[PDB]
Amino acid sequence: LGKFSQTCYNSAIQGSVLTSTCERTNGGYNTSSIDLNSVIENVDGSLKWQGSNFIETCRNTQLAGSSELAAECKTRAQQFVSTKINLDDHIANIDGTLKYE
Amino acid sequence: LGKFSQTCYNSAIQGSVLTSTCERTNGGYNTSSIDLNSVIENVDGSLKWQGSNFIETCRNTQLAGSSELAAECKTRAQQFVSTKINLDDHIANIDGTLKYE
Amino acid sequence: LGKFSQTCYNSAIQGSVLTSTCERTNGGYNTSSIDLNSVIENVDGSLKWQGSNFIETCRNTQLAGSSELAAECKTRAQQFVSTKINLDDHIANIDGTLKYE
Amino acid sequence: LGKFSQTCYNSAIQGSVLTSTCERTNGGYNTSSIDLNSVIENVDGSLKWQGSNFIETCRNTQLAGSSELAAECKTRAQQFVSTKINLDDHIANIDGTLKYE
Repeated sequence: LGKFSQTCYNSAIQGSVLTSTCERTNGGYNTSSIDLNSVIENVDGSLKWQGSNFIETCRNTQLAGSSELAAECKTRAQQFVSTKINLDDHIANIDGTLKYE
Repeated sequence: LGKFSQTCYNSAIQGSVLTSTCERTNGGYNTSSIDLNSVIENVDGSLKWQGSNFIETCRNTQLAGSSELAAECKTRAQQFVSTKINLDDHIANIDGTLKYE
Repeated sequence: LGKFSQTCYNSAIQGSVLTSTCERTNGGYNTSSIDLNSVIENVDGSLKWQGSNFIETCRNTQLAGSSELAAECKTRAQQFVSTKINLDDHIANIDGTLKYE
Repeated sequence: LGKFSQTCYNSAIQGSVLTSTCERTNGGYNTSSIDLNSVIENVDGSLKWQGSNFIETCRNTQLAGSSELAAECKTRAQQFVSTKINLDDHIANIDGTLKYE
């Protein structure tokens, strides 16, 4: 996983389609495309990240007061935690060669 | 715009559907329903009004700087607003391939 | 959005495949199936929810000390937030019939 | 199991790939690489050792009560143990269709 702006170059937009040449995990580069048309929208003059259908991501829909739709809706925040795993658990030296066991 | 509640009564929400009994222009009442599923969305845990396809309603879509997408988008009131979105928010490089995350 | 156990019935599992008859959002029922094999795994004799590929969901992979793989990995916990939207914004009474404007 | 770090040196991780220089059984050293992407996963923000396919390594899969998948799964000691998982955790009813969320 890498940040678009930091690990890709020669980016281009044609219509709603984004193309860029990005670093591969284990070296070298790949050029690929993504259609932004379904993930970005125009809300009141502003580009924003398209949300989700409320029937998929909100529960307990109800009327509130005389005119409000109320619900409990899932967030989509991106949280990272620092983590480690000891490769000595399963990674061995078999006659000079790393192997999983 | 809107304001149905001013001339309706017995509104209810079931599922994604609003039902209400509303005054006819010349008098008397009519009960009707509307499915709110295509006009309201969940954006980051909040119910918001669904926006428009940005290719259809924005012009001059272009990459700007290292990671930004810029466009001039139409408001609901027929005006243009110059807007930027940071593609780094949700466009990731996964092993050399652009993927939304 | 409904909880499987609360809004479905006549559920069965055959092999890795879950079948059930579930409430539709706006009334009635539907029977569908889901293959649990790609989302559940056996970890040391316990069924657990399968995780994600660490290259898709973790960044900054590095070796820590002599034998540890270290990274910053995304969580998959999202809260539910109580939200409301005023349907009077865009829902109107047009001669006895609810319409979006 | 494992313990590569005891007889190896100049270890490094790049992307998902561990590289190390390891002692050969009959003396001398060899540098090799192992891709960790298929044996480690991100589970809830923690790096963990990947488990096995439950259909291949468990037996007697069935639904228990209204929401639980029950099985007997093989342990690293090669015996079967009783295990359950609450399908409510991630199996949702979306408008009548079972969907992982």
